Amino acid sequence: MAKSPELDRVIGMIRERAATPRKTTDDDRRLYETMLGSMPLDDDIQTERLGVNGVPAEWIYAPGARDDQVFLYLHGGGYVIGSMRTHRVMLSHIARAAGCRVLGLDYRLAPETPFPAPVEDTVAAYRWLLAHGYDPSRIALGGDSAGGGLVVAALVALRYIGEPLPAAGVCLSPWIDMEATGESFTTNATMDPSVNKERVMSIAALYLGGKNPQAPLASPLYADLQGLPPLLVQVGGIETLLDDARALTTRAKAAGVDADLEVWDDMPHVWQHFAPILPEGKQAIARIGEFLRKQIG
Repeated sequence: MAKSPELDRVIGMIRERAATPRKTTDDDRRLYETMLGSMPLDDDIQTERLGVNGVPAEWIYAPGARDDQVFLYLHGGGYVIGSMRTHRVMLSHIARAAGCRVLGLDYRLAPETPFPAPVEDTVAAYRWLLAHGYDPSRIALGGDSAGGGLVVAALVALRYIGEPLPAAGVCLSPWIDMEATGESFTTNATMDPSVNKERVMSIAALYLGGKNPQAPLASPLYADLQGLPPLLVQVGGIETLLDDARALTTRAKAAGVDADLEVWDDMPHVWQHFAPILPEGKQAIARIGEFLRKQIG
């Protein structure tokens, strides 16, 4: 929607998906995979499927990776869609930029398994890393949209159950409010080509399975954020989720957490997916990589 042939092309891919007629949950899952499926994994990327405390997962790393540094990654999709199939290319770029390993979780999705399953899964996976000799100071959690919010909820959960906390969290267009009350849901409604308030609320109802929409672990907008490690938050200027990112950063700082927010003008929801064809994607990922090298490197 802004000018730049590369951005034009990305917006086109996003608008095509948003306008493609769908019926079933699995249709929605496949359509997300389709949008992101024209951008292949680099030949030199290593991947490995494995279970981590029962959670299906995937190591993703580039040559020269530090096998003792781990970015534990939680994909977006409203807790209903998404997988390593949609996210592995982006994670491979992050891995190469940070020089670390990415552990991506194919965590449990709704409606099959509702809230708080993904929080449980993140905890199990983190516990798996600790049990396998990985150092808390060399682990960071990352996620986008639902995953961004999950990063926060999981960090809170870990503190609440006394686990030694990771070095850092990365939140890409985090969704932290099940009720979509942020003002940007109104102001950015015609600007955002992929996320809207009606979509978010319907998905929230699927995830919640009848549980309280303001539960702190589903909506960390309401969670106790004391004690969390440094956060990097990125979000696009045209996003309806813009005020979620701002609220998170404000609530974090108020709780004493070192949080830094970057608002990237003209960027759509999780534009980092399109790094292979989008300069701003590469730049934002380079910035994630710097932050990770600082915190776990």
